[PDB]
Amino acid sequence: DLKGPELRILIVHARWNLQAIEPLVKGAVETMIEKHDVKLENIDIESVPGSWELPQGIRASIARNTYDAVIGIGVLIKGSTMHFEYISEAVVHGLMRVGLDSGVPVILGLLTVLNEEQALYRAGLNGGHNHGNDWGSAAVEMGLKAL
Amino acid sequence: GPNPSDLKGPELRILIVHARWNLQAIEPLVKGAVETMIEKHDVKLENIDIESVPGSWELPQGIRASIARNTYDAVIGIGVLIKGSTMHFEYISEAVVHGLMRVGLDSGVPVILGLLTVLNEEQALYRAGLNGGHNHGNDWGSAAVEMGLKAL
Amino acid sequence: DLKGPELRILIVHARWNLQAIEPLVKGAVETMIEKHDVKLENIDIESVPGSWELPQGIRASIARNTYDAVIGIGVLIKGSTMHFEYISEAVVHGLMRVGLDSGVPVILGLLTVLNEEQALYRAGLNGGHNHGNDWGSAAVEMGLKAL
Amino acid sequence: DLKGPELRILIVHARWNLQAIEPLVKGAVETMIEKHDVKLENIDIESVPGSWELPQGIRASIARNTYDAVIGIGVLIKGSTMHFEYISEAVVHGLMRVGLDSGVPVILGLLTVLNEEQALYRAGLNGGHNHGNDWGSAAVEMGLKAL
Amino acid sequence: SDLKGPELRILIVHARWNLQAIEPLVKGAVETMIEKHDVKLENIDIESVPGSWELPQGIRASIARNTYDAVIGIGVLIKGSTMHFEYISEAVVHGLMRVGLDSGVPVILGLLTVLNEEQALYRAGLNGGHNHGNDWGSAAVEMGLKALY
Ligand SMILES: O=C(O)CCc1nc2c(=O)[nH]c(=O)[nH]c2n(C[C@H](O)[C@H](O)[C@H](O)CO)c1=O
Ligand SMILES: O=C(O)CCc1nc2c(=O)[nH]c(=O)[nH]c2n(C[C@H](O)[C@H](O)[C@H](O)CO)c1=O
Ligand SMILES: O=C(O)CCc1nc2c(=O)[nH]c(=O)[nH]c2n(C[C@H](O)[C@H](O)[C@H](O)CO)c1=O
Ligand SMILES: O=C(O)CCc1nc2c(=O)[nH]c(=O)[nH]c2n(C[C@H](O)[C@H](O)[C@H](O)CO)c1=O
Ligand SMILES: O=C(O)CCc1nc2c(=O)[nH]c(=O)[nH]c2n(C[C@H](O)[C@H](O)[C@H](O)CO)c1=O
Repeated sequence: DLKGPELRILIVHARWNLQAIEPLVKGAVETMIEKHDVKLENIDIESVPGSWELPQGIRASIARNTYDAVIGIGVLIKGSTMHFEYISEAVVHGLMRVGLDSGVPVILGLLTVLNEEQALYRAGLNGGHNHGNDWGSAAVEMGLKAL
Repeated sequence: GPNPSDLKGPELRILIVHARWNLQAIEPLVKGAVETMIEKHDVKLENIDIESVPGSWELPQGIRASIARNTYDAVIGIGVLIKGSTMHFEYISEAVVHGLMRVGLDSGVPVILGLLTVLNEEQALYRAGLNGGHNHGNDWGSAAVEMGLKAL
Repeated sequence: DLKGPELRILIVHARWNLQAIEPLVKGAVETMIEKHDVKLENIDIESVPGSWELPQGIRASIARNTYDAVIGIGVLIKGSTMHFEYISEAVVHGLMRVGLDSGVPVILGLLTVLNEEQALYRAGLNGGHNHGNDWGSAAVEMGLKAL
Repeated sequence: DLKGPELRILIVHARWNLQAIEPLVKGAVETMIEKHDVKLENIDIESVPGSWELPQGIRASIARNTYDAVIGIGVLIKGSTMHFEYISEAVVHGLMRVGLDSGVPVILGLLTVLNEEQALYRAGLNGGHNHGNDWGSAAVEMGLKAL
Repeated sequence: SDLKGPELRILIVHARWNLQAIEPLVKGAVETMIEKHDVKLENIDIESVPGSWELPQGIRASIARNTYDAVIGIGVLIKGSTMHFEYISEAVVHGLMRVGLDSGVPVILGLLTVLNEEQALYRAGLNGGHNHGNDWGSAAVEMGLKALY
């Protein structure tokens, strides 16, 4: 039972596919507060237009304030072009780079799905499990293991 | 779908670098991005630099050279890559996307992705606002503004 | 036929798919000790939530203490979405970066499999060969060649 | 159009699939001279064994002399193995990196084709358009815009 | 490459997986440098690592200790039942390129990424095939010389 009452957590989420995003953020937040004793005031929630802006939004923010862990949340859905494949690959490498450059743990809350249904399912709707909960716990653990 | 903001950035300086391959698709995109920033975000026509480079490959290099000279709050890279008979499409696309992300992370300047990676001309025009489609350039204009302001 | 009684080895493993993980960590440890004379107290074993946290957990750890070699262990199983493909590529690139940035050898103990059975087989179950043993020996060898 | 009489241009080309390389190099050189007023003596032409050496050859050369733009030319043809895929991806990333690290424009004159015919076609043979011409103009334009 | 490099120092790092294919490759590279380029046997260091994954790391370690004019990374990756082959191949190739560009020392790609044993042995000069190690040897010499001059 890892508890982190003094942890400061940053959550940056995109706004594309908001119906999937919200449940995810909510799940992450609730899990941190109700199961890890993270204080609501210690959780900054910011947003960016799309998943492409995620790495950049996170970099800008951890350069201004101090956080123990960050969760980047976005939802990319495969469309008719190759856009999905290239953005996904670039965003994932980007998130990894910002975390390794900064030394701050960056939790991956990015869904790269084939359709809307797959995303809602992983957001806890239609019988699925909310992955945001798993992300919230990972943030806490990684924040503590960094001291 | 997208979800842009109301935000006004009258003091923002925005740079737009676009390639010149597949111009019929490029113009509508640039125009949409410009009009949106001005008409919906109060960005000033004089505060918007527009430069061009031959193809999408030059996009990351052109942007890097330009943000080294002047000061911008946000940059929009615009290009259109269409799948051809070889594997060129795949490798250029991957390298350019990686490149744009690197330039933005190295410089700290927000780089908005206005790159279309399509299978045919039709898909490009559709995303440029023609034949009943939605002009993506608009979304890009709003993204530039939002990111420029959040970089304070 | 290399012995490394003075080597300090770090092992960071994820916790997703633990049935596959344990045998792998165990085989790596036993091999180092029993065939390479590595000392039980010279082996640190840490864990992180998932494979994504692997590169970050390793970077944080080799920045605190001094190790001669590190072994990153995790198991990624292909699911219904593209997540598997993007996390795999990013983690592998990430582990290579940490090793090249630090000068500390990073042994790849990441299994990227299509299903659970393939992972267990490579962990020594159902008639397979435990790959953790090979990773144990590789850690020792690289630890020594780094002087 | 654009004229660059004072521009210094470097051309590094591989030697695999020479029958396709030559027309490309020639077309690029002629275009720069005849349409952009670049001076023949201001154009260095070097070669490396294969496309893999391209990024390294260019890096070495631009560290020695001063150029306004570089053109990397090579031809990779898909074979029976996956070699083609991995080298292609690595070389293309390498070229972009060398250009971004140095600040010197690097023009992509790499053909990644499925067969010999596709390469000859893009080199101006069998009714096709020589791509070397486009690369020559790009080098000139980027050299000037770098001032 | 009709080039001669009698003063060149060459490093060869090879993995040990699929040794039956590795050996002919290493041997062909060495013989070619010596017999056709006048490289001196004592100027050629040969080191090994467990697998292809360790190649970039072994090379980086070595070129930080001694001085070489060119390096040849040799390894054989064969496609198996999992995705391992695809991800390791990609990471090792990027890794070798990075080590060469970071250090300024030319790195010759002697990595085979094949679908089966036969393809590897063929490219190693067996069963009527051409030994690719020879081309790598010549490439190493040429790039070493062009880095000095
Ligand atoms: O499928 C595609 O890639 C095309 C449509 C699209 N989709 C998404 C998305 O699904 N999720 C997302 O999170 N974003 C999507 N975006 C936006 C992208 O992150 C970025 O904000 C813009 O490129 C401007 O820089 C999209 O444009
Ligand atoms: O399909 C291919 O890749 C071949 C044709 C081609 N297409 C484009 C394009 O579609 N969009 C683009 O934006 N560019 C294309 N280019 C050009 C390329 O970005 C670059 O300017 C040159 O390689 C020289 O540096 C192309 O050459
Ligand atoms: O298949 C997928 O990629 C989706 C499910 C999933 N699987 C794994 C896994 O298989 N192995 C793993 O080792 N991890 C998996 N994870 C977790 C992931 O490493 C990380 O902990 C979070 O993304 C937040 O940073 C997963 O979420
Ligand atoms: O399909 C393959 O990749 C195998 C055959 C091969 N082809 C080429 C090529 O087609 N073009 C090329 O330009 N090069 C090819 N090379 C050589 C490669 O760039 C490099 O010089 C060597 O790996 C040693 O460093 C090749 O080896
Ligand atoms: O196909 C796979 O990737 C699975 C089996 C496997 N194969 C090779 C190989 O074929 N060649 C190789 O050269 N190596 C292989 N390795 C080992 C790998 O380079 C590394 O030494 C370990 O991961 C520990 O760091 C393998 O594990």
